[PDB]
Amino acid sequence: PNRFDRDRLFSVVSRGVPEELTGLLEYLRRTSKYLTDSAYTEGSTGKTCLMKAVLNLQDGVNACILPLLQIDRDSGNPQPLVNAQCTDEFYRGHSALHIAIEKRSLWCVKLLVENGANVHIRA
Repeated sequence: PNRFDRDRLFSVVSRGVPEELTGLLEYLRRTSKYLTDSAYTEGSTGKTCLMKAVLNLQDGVNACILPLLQIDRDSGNPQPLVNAQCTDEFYRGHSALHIAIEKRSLWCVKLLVENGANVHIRA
């Protein structure tokens, strides 16, 4: 079950159970891959798993938000998903903090900004 795909993680963060996230650490190091490079993001737009978790909050809460960032932090690229933005012409520059604000979620904004989220990234 170490092997992971785009749609699997998309569904996992959609459901909102954090226990199923376990196992990503081994896979992210067996292939020497990072969550931003080519791991889990839609090719058409550039939309990543974090936003997929943030586009659906069950009554304004998602447990899966809590671990995943340090899942990036321990073994991630210099960009901590704040500089990872969609490459869709209609939707360029729109980062996860923008979803967090527009979803009217103050907690997500708190977590992102205290986890190193640049604010000068114009969408």
